[PDB]
Amino acid sequence: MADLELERAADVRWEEQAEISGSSLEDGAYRIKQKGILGYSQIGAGVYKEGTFHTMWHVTRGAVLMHKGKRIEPSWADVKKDLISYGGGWKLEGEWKEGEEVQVLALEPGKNPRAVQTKPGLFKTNTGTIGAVSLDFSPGTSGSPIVDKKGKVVGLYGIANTEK
Ligand SMILES: NCc1ccc(-c2ncc(OCC3CCNCC3)nc2-c2ccc(-c3cn[nH]c3)cc2)cc1
Repeated sequence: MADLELERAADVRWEEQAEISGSSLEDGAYRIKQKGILGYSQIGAGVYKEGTFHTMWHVTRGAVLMHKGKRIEPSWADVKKDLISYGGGWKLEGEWKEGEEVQVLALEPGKNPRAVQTKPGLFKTNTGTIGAVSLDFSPGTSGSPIVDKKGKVVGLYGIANTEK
C-alpha cells in the first residue's frame, strides 16, 4: 500500500497584487505526497471545500489518503474527466465566464504556492467550447486550483469548462 498523505499549502483566494501574462481538516489547497525511501515526493495538489477533498484521479489513483491522524477515503470519481472526490460528493460547481482572466494557484513540488494571472486559450469541442490553461509547471503541480474573480474554483490544473 502506498503511504499517501495530504498537507495544507495555503488559503484559496484571488490575489489582487498577482503577476499577469505568462512567465510560468480545514478548507484550502493541499499538496498530495506519498512517503518514499529517500523522503516524500509531491505527486499532485488538491482543493478542500465543504469537508470534501477534490483532486485528479491520476494523482490519487483511488488510493486512501492520510490527513492528520485520520484516513480520508474516496466517495466518487470519473477516470474520463480525471476527477476524484474524497469523503463527499464533488462540491466544485464554479464555471468560467469564457471572457474574464483567471488566476492559477500553482504548487510546484518544493516551491511556495503562488497565484499567476493568465487568460485561458479557447478551443471548440463536440461538448461545447473549452478553456485551456497550459504553463511550464512540473507534473506534481497537477490538481492546482484555477480560480475566477469571485475566488471560486473554476478548474484544476490539468481542462477549464466554460458556461455562458
Ligand atoms: N489529465 C488532464 C485531463 C484534462 C481533461 C480531461 C477531459 N477529457 C474529456 C472530457 O470530455 C468532456 C465530457 C464531460 C461530460 N460529458 C462527456 C464529455 N472532459 C475532460 C475534463 C473536463 C473538465 C475537467 C475539470 C477540471 N476541474 N473541474 C472539472 C477535467 C477533465 C481528461 C484529462
